Amino acid sequence: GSHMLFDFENDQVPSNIHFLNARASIETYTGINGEPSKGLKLAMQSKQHSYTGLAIVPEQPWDWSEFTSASLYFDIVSVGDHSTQFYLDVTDQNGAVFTRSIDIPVGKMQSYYAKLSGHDLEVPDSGDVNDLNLASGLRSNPPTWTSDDRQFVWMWGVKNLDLSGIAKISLSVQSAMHDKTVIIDNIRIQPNPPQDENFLVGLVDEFGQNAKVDYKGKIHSLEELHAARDVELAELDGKPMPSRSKFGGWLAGPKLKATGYFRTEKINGKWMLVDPEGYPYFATGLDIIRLSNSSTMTGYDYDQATVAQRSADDVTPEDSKGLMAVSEKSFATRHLASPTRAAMFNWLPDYDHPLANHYNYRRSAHSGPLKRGEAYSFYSANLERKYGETYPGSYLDKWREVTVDRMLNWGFTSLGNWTDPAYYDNNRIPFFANGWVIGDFKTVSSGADFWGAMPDVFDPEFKVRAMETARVVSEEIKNSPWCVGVFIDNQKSFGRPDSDKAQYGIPIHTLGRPSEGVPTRQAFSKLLKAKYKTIAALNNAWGLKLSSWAEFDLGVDVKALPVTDTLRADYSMLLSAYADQYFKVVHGAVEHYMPNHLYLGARFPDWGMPMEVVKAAAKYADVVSYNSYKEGLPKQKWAFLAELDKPSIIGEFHIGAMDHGSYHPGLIHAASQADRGEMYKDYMQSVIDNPYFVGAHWFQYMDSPLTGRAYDGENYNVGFVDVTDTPYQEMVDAAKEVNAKIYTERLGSK
Ligand SMILES: OC[C@H]1O[C@@H](O)[C@H](O)[C@@H](O[C@@H]2O[C@H]3CO[C@@H]([C@@H]2O)[C@@H]3O[C@@H]2O[C@H](CO)[C@H](O)[C@H](O[C@@H]3O[C@H]4CO[C@@H]([C@@H]3O)[C@@H]4O)[C@H]2O)[C@H]1O
Ligand SMILES: [Ca+2]
Ligand SMILES: [Ca+2]
Repeated sequence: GSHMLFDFENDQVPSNIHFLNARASIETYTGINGEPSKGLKLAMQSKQHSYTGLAIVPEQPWDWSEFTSASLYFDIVSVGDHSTQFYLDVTDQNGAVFTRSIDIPVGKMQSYYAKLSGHDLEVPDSGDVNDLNLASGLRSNPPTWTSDDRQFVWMWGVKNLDLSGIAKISLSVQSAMHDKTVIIDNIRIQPNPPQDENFLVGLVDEFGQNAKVDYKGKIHSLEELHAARDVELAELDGKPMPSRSKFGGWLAGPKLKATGYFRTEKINGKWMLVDPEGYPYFATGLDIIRLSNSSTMTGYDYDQATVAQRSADDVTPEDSKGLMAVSEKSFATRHLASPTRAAMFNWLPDYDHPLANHYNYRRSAHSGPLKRGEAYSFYSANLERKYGETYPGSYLDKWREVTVDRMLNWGFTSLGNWTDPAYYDNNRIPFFANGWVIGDFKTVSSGADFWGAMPDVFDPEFKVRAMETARVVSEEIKNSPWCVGVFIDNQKSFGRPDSDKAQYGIPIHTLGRPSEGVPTRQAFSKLLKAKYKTIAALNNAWGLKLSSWAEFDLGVDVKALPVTDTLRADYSMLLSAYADQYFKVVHGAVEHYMPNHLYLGARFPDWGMPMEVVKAAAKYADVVSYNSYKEGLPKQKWAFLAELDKPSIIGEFHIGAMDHGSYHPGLIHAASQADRGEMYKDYMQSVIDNPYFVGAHWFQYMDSPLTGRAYDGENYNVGFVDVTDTPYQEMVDAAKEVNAKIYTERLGSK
């Protein structure tokens, strides 16, 4: 309990705690130890405001440099009907920040801690700036000691702050659908207990489950797995919810023009899809209906001469490739690259074991302790355990059939993004198709290109690649009426919302480059010459003194120029031209090979939707797609949709919990499985209420691997099914409740 910062026992709201869209007071409540105590009650006006919370800002930064192995603790409980996800941001005197987050249930108050130093922060990650994981290759670790306190979950930022000056501690609730209220008490620093040197050892049992924790629903033997199977199989009969048309549209509603394909139409002031037969349609369903992302790095590697190399022409990025069948020749050369990874697994099969076919090999990774290596899919292994093999790979066919039966039973109207192409002829439930434009075209920088530099969309090779991407999608979907539409790409790093530098990173970086060999720079220069005509008019506009356009075309540093209204207008126009060109080229390619199908945009995240780029999508995309990892769609955040007046779709959302073995709930956190389901209905209700949305897909079908998906270490409870391929009943029930009213509520009387 070493160092108490705030116990509120002096009955005052400290004046160095600042509050935003929240009321604070001191109240008596029953604390952890059973005794009455003074605590801070914080009532956030989070239904009305998309940012609320407190910020502790001491007059001088705290000097905690003596605490070389210590954590910051809070006692927290939610009050009322709703759990609370708090974002903890701690900022030091050099501006460096980390973010952690956790759910705060209603009910019994607990202690929560955020490491400041020591243990699994000591060697924090791989040293790569884009690696958000801990050194283990997990996005957030199990705790480094045993206790009743709850560890705030790692999200992103700097692992090792300058403890000689901590400048701000922030707790916030963001984009909520409801007012949230908490009591906070006993804000303190405690030295860390000794590190448990086994904390990363023996994490995973043979089913891929958390080995050390026995939770409700955990599988303890093959027989229990088969029992869960048989119970589910007896209930799945292939029957869609009542009053669905053939393509999952609404039978009981207006019947509109039938074109033979999914299309868009505004119905009584609300955007809808319309299915090939003319019935109103609203898209619900799950992303990642595939096994590509279900494998986890085992810590072994192969002799490179034994591994097939990637073709330069492949349209599929490594993260979305099928699980790679590992040969005997490769497996013979198996050696240990990460002792830390390898010691995580209580069981991996020998080359000759019947489950050894669920090995995978990844030739790259976005982040983690390994750049490449062997991986294993426990989920895939469990499909073999559940369904057996009556000819090679038969459990996969059975998986796909059970998957479509599930979606129909659960009331979903579609298979979501990243559905394996083997579902494309299921001819029982519609699906969404996808492609990625990748290749060797030139690139530009935005300043935040965490997944690779942005495409130079004016390079003719970009268009050659987009056409190849669309050709392959068209080949896959076979012009099917079951295909709702095509997503291309995902969350491209167009710009970030922080600042002018962040928003206009593409214009700014690009203007800095010479025109020669840079097609986007050439297009920007061409646009500025058309607007201004003369170098003197440009000089006047930007406050510069270039001698000529030729000097301008050697590259101009605009980083230190203050952003006048004139300068912002040129940056805005440049970003618009760039986004217009991206969308023109992708739209054109999709239209060329798939003239009948909806083009669904590029899936803008919350952090990557500058208005220039949205307006460009709205011009070319039939439906504008957004990813939104929030508790819902707040009113003010989405009010801009009315001006665009385009049908829109949520590509991705989720809510996770940690009561089913996971070390990380995911991006948005619930107090339990039940609370996950409640939060799902809250999110979906906001989608259903918004007249611009024609659907929302949940990311993803299955939990990520406990020890992290191979690509980048995400280890989240974000599935409708767990690693044993067993449904979370609470999500199933929430989905049924939601899917039963999508049509009646949206289209009905009020
Ligand atoms: O430090 C960067 C961070 O900045 C913070 O401000 C952001 O809020 C963080 O946002 C996140 O950015 C990424 C990673 O998590 C999601 C969150 O918005 C964004 O990604 C998508 O969401 C899920 C999360 O479970 C996956 O990461 C998903 O990744 C895809 O999965 C499959 C299909 O396509 C690829 C792709 O990686 C893979 O094969 C993302 O769509 C953060 O930006
Ligand atoms: Ca107290
Ligand atoms: Ca993966």
